[PDB]
Amino acid sequence: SITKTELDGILPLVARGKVRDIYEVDAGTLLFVATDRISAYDVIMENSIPEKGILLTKLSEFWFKFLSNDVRNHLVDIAPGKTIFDYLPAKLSEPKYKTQLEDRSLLVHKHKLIPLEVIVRGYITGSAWKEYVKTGTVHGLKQPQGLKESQEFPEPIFTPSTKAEHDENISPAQAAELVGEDLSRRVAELAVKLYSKCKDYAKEKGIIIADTKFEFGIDEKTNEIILVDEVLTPDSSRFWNGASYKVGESQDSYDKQFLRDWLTANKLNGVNGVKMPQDIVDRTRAKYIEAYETLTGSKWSH
Ligand SMILES: N[C@@H](CC(=O)O)C(=O)O
Ligand SMILES: N[C@@H](CC(=O)O)C(=O)O
Ligand SMILES: N[C@@H](CC(=O)O)C(=O)O
Repeated sequence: SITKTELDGILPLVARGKVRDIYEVDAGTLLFVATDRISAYDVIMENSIPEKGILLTKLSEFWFKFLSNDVRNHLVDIAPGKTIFDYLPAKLSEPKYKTQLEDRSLLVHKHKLIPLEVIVRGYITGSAWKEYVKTGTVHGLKQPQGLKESQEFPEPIFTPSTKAEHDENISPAQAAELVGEDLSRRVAELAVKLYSKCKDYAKEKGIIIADTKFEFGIDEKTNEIILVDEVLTPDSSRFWNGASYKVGESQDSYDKQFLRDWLTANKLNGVNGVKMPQDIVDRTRAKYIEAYETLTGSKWSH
């Protein structure tokens, strides 16, 4: 596994998030390195899931292509017969660095950020369900009465959040205050379009994507909106097994239930520095491979 990248200053670090290590390539370009780190109950595990970051990078490359005629993205075009390493300083091709970067890294253009977590919900679950049970609203938005847990909304809904800085669920009106009325409306409409297309596809493959979180940027030189993070993975979305879907109850987490159940059984939920046992690592890894193969139609290792 690649847990924490160590590039010895060859590129400056921009950020280390829960999963991605982000480096600055040059004035206009970033390198997004998806590590094998995994979180549960909003803490990072001590150890990693081998090749998780490769699988999730590739899954997202699949979705960018799937959506190529629907939305611009931040990827830098890599010329035919070249690799990312041709676009990086020579030292990063040395074995000690190439091993940390190969297959899990994306070269991306910097863009003007739109500072919103653009969540679209197709189904009522998570924090939305919690709110709804108490007050009959979702992100302050009035909902129909009688929704059951995990039920589909009449139409998928834009339900923005800030970024922590935990994240705060906000209304569309607040999003308009933050980023502008016109821009927020356009972001909302686009995100719902992208979500619906991908949710429908995934459902025919057997996975219900209950919700997903996008991040967008803008081209100030055209007003165009651009995806500025990778999309539609189990880290950015709530995946459920479609065959087992049943309203009125919670769904197993497609990706993380095995891990969550182990943590819960040991009173380790929310605890930092927790090493997952090998059987939990292996099974979680296998579940990422199954997600990847199911959604992309490609084979991981054959
Ligand atoms: N999605 C993770 C959230 C986290 O632990 O950061 C979970 O399934 O519990
Ligand atoms: N590759 C373009 C985006 C696009 O092709 O739509 C860019 O990096 O800005
Ligand atoms: N109509 C918006 C502009 C935007 O789309 O950001 C406003 O100035 O509030």
